[PDB]
Amino acid sequence: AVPAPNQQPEVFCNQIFINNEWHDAVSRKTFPTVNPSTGEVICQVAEGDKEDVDKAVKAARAAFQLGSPWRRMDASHRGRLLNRLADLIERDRTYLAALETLDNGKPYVISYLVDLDMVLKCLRYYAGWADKYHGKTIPIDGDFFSYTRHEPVGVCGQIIPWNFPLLMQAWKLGPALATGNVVVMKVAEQTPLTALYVANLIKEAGFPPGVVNIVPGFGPTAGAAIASHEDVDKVAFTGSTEIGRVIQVAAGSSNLKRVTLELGGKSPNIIMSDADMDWAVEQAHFALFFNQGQCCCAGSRTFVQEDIYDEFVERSVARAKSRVVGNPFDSKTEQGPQVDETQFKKILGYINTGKQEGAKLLCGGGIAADRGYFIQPTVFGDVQDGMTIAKEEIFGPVMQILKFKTIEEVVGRANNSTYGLAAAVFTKDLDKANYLSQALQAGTVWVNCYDVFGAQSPFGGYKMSGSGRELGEYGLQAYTKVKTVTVKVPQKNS
Amino acid sequence: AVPAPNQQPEVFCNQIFINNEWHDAVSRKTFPTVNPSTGEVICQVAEGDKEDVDKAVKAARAAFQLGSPWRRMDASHRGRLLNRLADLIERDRTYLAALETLDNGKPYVISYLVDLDMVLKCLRYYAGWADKYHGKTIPIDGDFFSYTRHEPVGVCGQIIPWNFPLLMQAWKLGPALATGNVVVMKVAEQTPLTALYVANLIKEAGFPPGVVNIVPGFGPTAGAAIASHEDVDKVAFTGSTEIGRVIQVAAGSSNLKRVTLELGGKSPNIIMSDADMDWAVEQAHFALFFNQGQCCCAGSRTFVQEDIYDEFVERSVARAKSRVVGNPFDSKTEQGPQVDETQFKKILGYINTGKQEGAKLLCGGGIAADRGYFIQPTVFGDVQDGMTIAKEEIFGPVMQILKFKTIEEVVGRANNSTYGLAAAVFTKDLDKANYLSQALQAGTVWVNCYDVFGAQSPFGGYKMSGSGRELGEYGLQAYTKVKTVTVKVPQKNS
Amino acid sequence: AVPAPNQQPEVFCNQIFINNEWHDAVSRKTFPTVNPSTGEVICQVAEGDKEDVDKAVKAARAAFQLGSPWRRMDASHRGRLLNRLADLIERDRTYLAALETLDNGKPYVISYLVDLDMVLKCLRYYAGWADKYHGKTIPIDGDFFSYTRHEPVGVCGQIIPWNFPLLMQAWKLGPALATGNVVVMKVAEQTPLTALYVANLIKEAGFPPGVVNIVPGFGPTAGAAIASHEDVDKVAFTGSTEIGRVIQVAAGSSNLKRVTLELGGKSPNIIMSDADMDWAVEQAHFALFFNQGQCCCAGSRTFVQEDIYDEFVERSVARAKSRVVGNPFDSKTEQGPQVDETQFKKILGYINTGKQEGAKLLCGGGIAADRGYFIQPTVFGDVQDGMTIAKEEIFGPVMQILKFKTIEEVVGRANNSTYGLAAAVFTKDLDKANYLSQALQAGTVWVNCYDVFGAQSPFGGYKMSGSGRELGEYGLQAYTKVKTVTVKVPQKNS
Amino acid sequence: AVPAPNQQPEVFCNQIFINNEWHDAVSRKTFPTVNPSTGEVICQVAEGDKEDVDKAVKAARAAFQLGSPWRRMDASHRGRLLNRLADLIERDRTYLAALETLDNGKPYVISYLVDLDMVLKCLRYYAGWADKYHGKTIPIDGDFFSYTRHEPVGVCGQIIPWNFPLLMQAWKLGPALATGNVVVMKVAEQTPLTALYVANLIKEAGFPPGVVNIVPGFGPTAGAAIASHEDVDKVAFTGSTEIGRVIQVAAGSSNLKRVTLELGGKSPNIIMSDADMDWAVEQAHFALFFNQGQCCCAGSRTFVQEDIYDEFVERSVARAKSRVVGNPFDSKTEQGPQVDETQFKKILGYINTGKQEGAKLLCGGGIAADRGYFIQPTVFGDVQDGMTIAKEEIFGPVMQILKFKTIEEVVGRANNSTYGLAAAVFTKDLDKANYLSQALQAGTVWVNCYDVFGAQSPFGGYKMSGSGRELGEYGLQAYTKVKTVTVKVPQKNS
Ligand SMILES: NC(=O)c1ccc[n+]([C@@H]2O[C@H](COP(=O)([O-])OP(=O)(O)OC[C@H]3O[C@@H](n4cnc5c(N)ncnc54)[C@H](O)[C@@H]3O)[C@@H](O)[C@H]2O)c1
Ligand SMILES: Nc1ncnc2c1ncn2[C@@H]1O[C@H](COP(=O)(O)OP(=O)(O)O)[C@@H](O)[C@H]1O
Ligand code: NA
Repeated sequence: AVPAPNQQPEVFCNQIFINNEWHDAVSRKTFPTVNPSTGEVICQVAEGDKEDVDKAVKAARAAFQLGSPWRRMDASHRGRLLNRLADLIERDRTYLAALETLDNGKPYVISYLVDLDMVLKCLRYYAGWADKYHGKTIPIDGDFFSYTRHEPVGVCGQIIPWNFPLLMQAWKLGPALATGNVVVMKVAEQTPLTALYVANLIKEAGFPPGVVNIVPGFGPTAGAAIASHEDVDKVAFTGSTEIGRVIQVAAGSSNLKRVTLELGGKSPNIIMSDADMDWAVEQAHFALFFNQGQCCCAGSRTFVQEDIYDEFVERSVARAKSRVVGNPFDSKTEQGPQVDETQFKKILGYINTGKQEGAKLLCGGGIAADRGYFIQPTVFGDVQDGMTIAKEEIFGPVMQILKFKTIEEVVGRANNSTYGLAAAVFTKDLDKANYLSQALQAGTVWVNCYDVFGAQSPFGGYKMSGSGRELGEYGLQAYTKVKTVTVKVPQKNS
Repeated sequence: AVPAPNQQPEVFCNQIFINNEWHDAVSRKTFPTVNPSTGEVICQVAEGDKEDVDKAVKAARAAFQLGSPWRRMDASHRGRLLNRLADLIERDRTYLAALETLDNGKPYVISYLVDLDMVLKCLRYYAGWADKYHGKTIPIDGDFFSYTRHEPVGVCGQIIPWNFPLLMQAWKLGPALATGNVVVMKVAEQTPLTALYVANLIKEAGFPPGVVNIVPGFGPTAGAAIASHEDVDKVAFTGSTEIGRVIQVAAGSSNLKRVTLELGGKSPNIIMSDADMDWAVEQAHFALFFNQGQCCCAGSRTFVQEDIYDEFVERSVARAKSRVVGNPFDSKTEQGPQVDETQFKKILGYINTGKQEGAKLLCGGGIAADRGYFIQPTVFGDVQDGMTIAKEEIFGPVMQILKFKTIEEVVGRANNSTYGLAAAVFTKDLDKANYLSQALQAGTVWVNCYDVFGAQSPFGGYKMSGSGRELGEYGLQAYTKVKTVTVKVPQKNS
Repeated sequence: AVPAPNQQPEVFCNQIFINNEWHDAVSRKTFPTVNPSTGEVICQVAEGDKEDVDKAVKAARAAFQLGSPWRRMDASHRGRLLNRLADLIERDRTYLAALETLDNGKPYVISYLVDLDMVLKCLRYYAGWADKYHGKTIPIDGDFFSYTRHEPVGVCGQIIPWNFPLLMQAWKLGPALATGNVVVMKVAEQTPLTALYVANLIKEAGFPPGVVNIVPGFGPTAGAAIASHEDVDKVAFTGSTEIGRVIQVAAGSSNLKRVTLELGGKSPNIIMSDADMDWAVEQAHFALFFNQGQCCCAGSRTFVQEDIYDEFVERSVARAKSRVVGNPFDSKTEQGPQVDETQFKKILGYINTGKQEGAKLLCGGGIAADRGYFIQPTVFGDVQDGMTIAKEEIFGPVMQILKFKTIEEVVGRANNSTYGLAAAVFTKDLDKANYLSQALQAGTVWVNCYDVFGAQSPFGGYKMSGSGRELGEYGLQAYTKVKTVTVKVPQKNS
Repeated sequence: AVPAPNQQPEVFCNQIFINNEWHDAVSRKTFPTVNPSTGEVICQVAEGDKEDVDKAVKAARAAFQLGSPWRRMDASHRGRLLNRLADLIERDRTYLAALETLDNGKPYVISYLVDLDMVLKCLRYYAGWADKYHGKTIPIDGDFFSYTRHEPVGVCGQIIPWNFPLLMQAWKLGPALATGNVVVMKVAEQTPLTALYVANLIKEAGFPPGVVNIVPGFGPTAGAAIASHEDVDKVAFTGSTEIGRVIQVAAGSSNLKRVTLELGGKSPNIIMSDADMDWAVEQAHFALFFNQGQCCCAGSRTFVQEDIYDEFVERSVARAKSRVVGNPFDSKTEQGPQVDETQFKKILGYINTGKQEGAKLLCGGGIAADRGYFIQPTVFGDVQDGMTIAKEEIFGPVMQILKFKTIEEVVGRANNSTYGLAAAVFTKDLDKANYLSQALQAGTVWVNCYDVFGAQSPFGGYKMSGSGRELGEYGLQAYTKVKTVTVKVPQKNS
């Protein structure tokens, strides 16, 4: 039930978005954005830098001034605008899905049925929160009346990755806007197109000038300018652990702005012996291969109980070999190309590193096409905890299958990691599922499923996977300041 | 680890408690309270009636007047008082436990380790809620500041049963006092002693006069006087569905006061084929026989899958035969006498009715001693849905074991009842437990356990088992009035 | 900014709505509905009775069966449906507003700008709550995992009055539907039209058959049939205190169903001497006269401090005399006719009762036109607390102005009432506002404003003004059952 | 009602506290702690460093291990322990108050009546939260059961200042312990005594070894070691903005641990023309001079409306001159000495800087005694926003009085600051109070009062005054990790 795509969608937006107007970079420079499926340049995009970020923050701050349309606006109206934006996105669903595929490389079918669906649900869910995040009236001691107001944080800098251009944008705009904040967004240089188009819809939706500003550009330039800005009240980052540290330090060095980090992981997918074989195999495959493996919480560590190891591995390899790689606009395509050349090589490097360390290559392991950044679905057997491919996030179609004996054993092994973004357990036993879900040190533990995100459920990590949460009511906390007002009263009564 | 009990505790309180003072009934009348273990009169107790309830309500209302000590007192101080009450009760724990056994009949060991333990945990749990039940500040449209205050409901009438005199008292006083209400409590004529002694501890703890008033007496007299009183703002009742209807009608006929009912049930205990046999049998036994079967949520309908039916029944019968019946003060005693003669006969009648309808009597079925109201642990096999013993709450040590085939089948049969207080499921399968816990129409669904009450978890029923909840944060809603204050402000900003 | 109305809107729906189908009464009877502005019959409408209510409940019950489309539907989707209904109402906004005026009598402008605007905001508000009313995971003692599910209460009987036909409908449908209940609604015989038209839109919106059933008819027949029905789980009533008692008794006499009552009031509007005179006079006028005085929380007791009494009264009288009474479809019209002849006489009766008691008639006091049920804006001065016009709810354009000296005095006088729905205070002083908003025993206290309802702020009364609340998060509590599931786990850890 | 103090309290604890044991620093070094009233050394205290912090973190990590006594302990029991700690502190109340005064210098009367009272209230408040911080069950789309668990963050490093030794300790221990975290606390070198004694009480209360570890020592050594430790999950700091930046950078450079900062401020105290003169003067005086001005939210910028400026200044100067300075153990002493020599000089420097810049010295301005660090209550009039004493936090008994004309003016001037911890308004006007409380950019806005802290009300700052909040339910968020468990179920139903 998917409409025919325009395999060559036209690009209308490729500049810097500030105050609902399109501007060229102050430097006039532009950078190209590549179609990962062909390696060809799609178009030129304004290259924002420090001076462009400065103009954006200034517009954002002005839109956030006391008495401004955005600040005076009824909370319920913010919800109306979010719902309107959702409607416009649904109107241009087919176009956006195609553009997403063109710039990112993910299958159009998935782009339409998954990405945009979730974008719509995210925006619609948050529209509903706009006028429901209450403060409190507190029964403090003495003759006083005390209450709290949940005010917006202010100017929020949002730096998003390229794996889910639209979804990441929505996960950030949703809570930020619902709570009345203003945004300065820096989209990934590899996939700036869709987000820039949405900025056009944000204008058509009626959001006041300066409430949302998007600055396309490079990380060390535009991104760092945001993180170090003296007038940015908060910076939300989603990407590598490496850059996540840079952000945190730039924040402490500047104005002590709030910082939430959504880093990657080496998510353990534990398959117990009593698990439904058919389901576990299909889900473990999805768990890793989803979105060309370019998933922050990809199940890149598939722990399988010894009794079912051989059979599991056999089925997984068969499924991996049957995974159709090709043109993302083709309906049969299950896996498209990787985002860019840099990731293309980085992943080939990890594949090589895997063979070198003793991991048993069961299938794939090389380039899947001469044109574009396509990689064959790769699976490694008999992986060990000490191996590089079992410690570092590959972010590609490379599966690692480890073997284990006891449930107490797998707990320690799955937990022995610097990451803790997600985890999964497949079993039919009640006690085992409860034991594991509690023992596993991950922000999200799936039972007999994987990658089940609800706009309603919080998503974040433990340890070096980041701090703070996104989605659900918890996503609102990070975009809110608590002000307490305590008033002296004549005589307090219960 | 249980101290030696005074098998003949002295009684210090046996009058009406109003304004922290002991009074005789206006009529001067007194009624006897019996020791169910010997059938002997323990002592005389003031027989409160309408004129006494009138005095109590008057006292309560005065203590609730704006500006009074109780109304002005800091919420955190109410918590202090509840904690103080808990301390006093722990001080006299050994005494109270013995007095409880003397008047109620339950084993002293259970009285000490279970009842009083839960009373202490309940009072201490609620003590902590006293200053944490917040109102809200609401983001209403327009230039207004809107907020809510959670105010006490007022004079609360509390009519409690005899199965757990102390615990029932605590379950009512806890949320009511934490929220700042005043109480006029009517304790069961069969077990007024412990509650009256606690009233003395309430005065010792420092609660202002009139905050808690206890009127011992009969139901149709004192109880009905409370339910129909024009100045009682709320009545919480716990007992038979029969009287529960009288209470609700009395409330609609008077001042439209709030009403919460905690009626009995015919709670289904579903044992799946893959359940841990040893655990299931022990828990199913506990599920019904606990407190001489005098438990509102007793598992009086033990549904067992056909594959394990015969084995289950065998073990259950063995366990029932081994259940020690005798002097409640004896450490070996597992089951004491029933509360009184009326219940004694009522149970014997149901046992008789069971034989006559075709239910297979597997053990017991008659009187267990010539002195006291002791009944043999009875078990009925091959029970059918249409039988009386499978529809009406016996409230005695009489177990009903039914057989079933499919999971879809047992859902419908377990749900086919006018009651819906509790239910339980024993299984090792994840999907089965979740399917059942969701499909079962009961206020509380236990999985692989039974009678697991936390002072922190809500407890109430569906359908004709009552309305409203007790325990947990939900218990507070029933004792709170929501007042909304909407103020016009110069200019609203987020 | 109001579109031209069709002063003679066509009626498309005038039958009983069950299972998304239009049916005639089983009896085949019909009753006429009158246009209060002309006294002429608009059309004939199906006259539902017990038999029709029975059919409605059965349909509702079927739509609520486990596994049904409405029960399985994603919570987010129920919100989608409510938003769709809101869009349909907005589409037909001009028509509905005209039809509301035709049947009820309130000015078209008000119907368009106020009633319909509020209905859209109400449904859109609740659409957002659909997937955000979370249950809890409770940290109970022992090795257990305890949580709560907020389930729909079931089949909800909703009986609504005629003062605000559409808004009352929305206030009931919103929370009920967002929480997944099914409804059997009984609309007022004086104003059944708009609600029946909305049932058509409910069908067009996609709501499953039986989710919403409307049975137009009389109270003693259809209404009583719902209140006494054995299969209705909850009954929500809004109307006279007289009938509210009937409903509560009918509920306790039947199945112990849940009951929430939204009864009237004799709301105090207190004007302190330091209030802004211009604003207080305009607001007090609106507080009472709004909607032909046919408002449950009308400020029918305007208490004015002695120092500004003469001046206030003078301005109030002038404003009352200048209030334009006439054809509700005329833009200049501020006051339309009263709903029907019965109310017309009832008010004439109170006006006379006022004169007889000694209250000073300052203006109006008689019929305002020979056609329709128009009454002159009436104002009584120097009213006393003992007078009947100061104790009973007139529900008409009859203002009562009382004089007072101190703030301690007015508190006692404003509180001395069987009603406690709302109250207001006009003052510039912080301490006075806080003192009174705390002291006043009313479910809603407005400071320097009146009739400020937010779809997000709770609305209900104290004492004999009812139990339970509507609007805001609190409105969801009444349409929800709390199920507690407590699971045994291997070993609990924090 | 204050017991007679031991002006020379014994010191029982002066070492490093790890695993409920007292240890000397690994280096064996010790630093002296001075009595600011006499300048004499009280005693020697173990000088902890990196190696000591290492040992503390290890013990804390061990106590936090899955299956440990602290991890398995009932949430309600954590509350019992906190309540037992409070009891022990109350038992030793007079001793602790004396010790607090000896080491810090604040008046014994204040230490006893204010500090210790608040410590008890804080611990008792949080004891109540131990088992009431619920997770949620979320209505996610699809056939899934999704819920959240609120888990402890882990090993929390807590670095506290010297202005409120005991209170700051309780403010940190309360929420951290209530939520089941383990602590490694670094107390200020100027005031380590009281906290160390409390550690002894923590052992006596029954807290498992390793749950609380206190390491006295210097900042750049022990403090930095905690902030940069690889195994510390969270660091909460309270002190200078200067060090607060060091902490945040140390965290981003290490393990991306969570960071909450409680920095100082230059809190504006606005006195409107209509304020109660007597009350405003007394509160403004309290606002600034309290605790020798060593208060993070000291009202160091007293803005006064021009119409009442002269009278206000006059009264304030009179009140400052009558403030009794002297031996803190004397009942008549209102002001004790400053914490240490460094602060003593820093303050004198600001005083001098004040005179140099043109501020009008109205009283004091010099040393108040030859012995001890006493400074005279100083007041500066006609202060200007540009002046150093109007921008930098003095932290001493030095008041700045500024003049203003309009309410719109004062908001901008009050907001024009790097800080935003607190603020206050004195007015009798409702609209003014609401306008200001909303407009002021501060974490806490007081109306007609100052320094009103409730264990129940959140406390934190805006901008460079820090991030995160303390006290109230909000204090728990910082010490909790949210884990989401999403389980696949057979068929989801509402
Ligand atoms: N606002 C407050 O709550 C508050 C309280 C006390 C002091 N202060 C500020 O502190 C100023 C001067 O006193 P101070 O310098 O001793 O306070 P500070 O902020 O430096 O001291 C607070 C805590 O930080 C620790 N610390 C110091 N340097 C550290 C470092 N490099 N890394 C990690 N931890 C370190 C200290 O040992 C102490 O335990 C005061 O004038 C005021 O500005 C503020
Ligand atoms: N008619 C009544 N009106 C009010 N309360 C009653 C009435 N009858 C009994 N009660 C009270 O209800 C509580 C529980 O008793 P009930 O449910 O009637 O069990 P029983 O009467 O079989 O002992 C006791 O306080 C009892 O006195
Ligand atoms: Na200061």
